[PDB]
Amino acid sequence: DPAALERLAARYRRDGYVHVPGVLDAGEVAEYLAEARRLLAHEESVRWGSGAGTVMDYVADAQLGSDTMRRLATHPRIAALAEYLAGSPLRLFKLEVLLKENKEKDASVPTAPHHDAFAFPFSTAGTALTAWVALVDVPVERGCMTFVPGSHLLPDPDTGDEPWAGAFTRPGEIWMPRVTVPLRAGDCTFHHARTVHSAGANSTDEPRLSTSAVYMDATAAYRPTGIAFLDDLPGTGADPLREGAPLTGDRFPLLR
Ligand SMILES: COC(=O)[C@@H]1c2cc3c(c(O)c2[C@@H](O[C@H]2C[C@H](O)[C@@H](O)[C@H](C)O2)C[C@]1(C)O)C(=O)c1c(O)cc2c(c1C3=O)O[C@H]1C[C@H](N(C)C)[C@H](O)[C@]2(C)O1
Ligand SMILES: O=C(O)CCC(=O)C(=O)O
Ligand SMILES: [Fe+3]
Repeated sequence: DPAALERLAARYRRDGYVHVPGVLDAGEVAEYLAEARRLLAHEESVRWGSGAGTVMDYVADAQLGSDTMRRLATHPRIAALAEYLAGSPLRLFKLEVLLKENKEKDASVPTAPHHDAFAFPFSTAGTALTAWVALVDVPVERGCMTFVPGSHLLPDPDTGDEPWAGAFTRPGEIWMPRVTVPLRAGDCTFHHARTVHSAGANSTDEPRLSTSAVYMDATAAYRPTGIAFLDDLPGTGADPLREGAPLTGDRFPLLR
């Protein structure tokens, strides 16, 4: 439906995020859920966290080891929506499998507000787009996301040491309204790289399971952030990548 798709993009451009219900059907939810759980149970995951507690555990570049996650990353529906919203052809940069859950010694904590854009090591970072796919039901108390509508239109934050920093530092910004978006299993959000967003702690006893996939302009090139763990891209060859090197081929596949 063209009109519907144009209305969706209109919302995207105004707010910097959009909620799309039922982008996966129930069988797809169960497939991708099963694999997400398999990967978190058997592959190596990264802890994002601190002495305050775990923000999440995640499987980095989950699409390189799992053909199933690669199909979720390049899912035709998600991909057609992404390109229509971004307005130009795209490539996958990465997909991560995300987990917030409470453990005995380690209570889930919120994902603090942040600005993803310049934490992405590519030339078109400022216009990147993220698809966050719910694989279980994510009501507010399970740690759904909150967005600041229109925040993608603000001047970028003053360049700190942290490329993801500077949410709620622009003039007037703290006075902007904030939108909390619970999601059902198989819904996704798309959000712009400059859109400020957060997520709650998971205060329930059922894990929050989702994937987050970053999409970039089809012509993007490597741009180091300065942070080693963001800049060190696996499956890109023996040697470190050089600034301005194209991100092409099967490693960074065309969505189309
Ligand atoms: C120097 O920062 C750190 O060592 C920690 C840390 C780490 C991150 C981030 C951090 O804020 C922090 C640090 O950030 C704050 C967190 C707390 O509010 C406070 O306890 C602490 C002093 O400072 C903590 C720590 C141990 O130093 C991120 O914010 C971050 C991010 O916003 C986005 C990403 C981030 C991060 C962080 O990794 O990493 C990857 C994976 C993500 N996935 C799972 C959605 C994203 O793709 C992405 C772009 O890349
Ligand atoms: O899932 C979360 O808690 C945060 C996700 C996020 O910051 C992102 O996907 O850009
Ligand atoms: Fe983010």
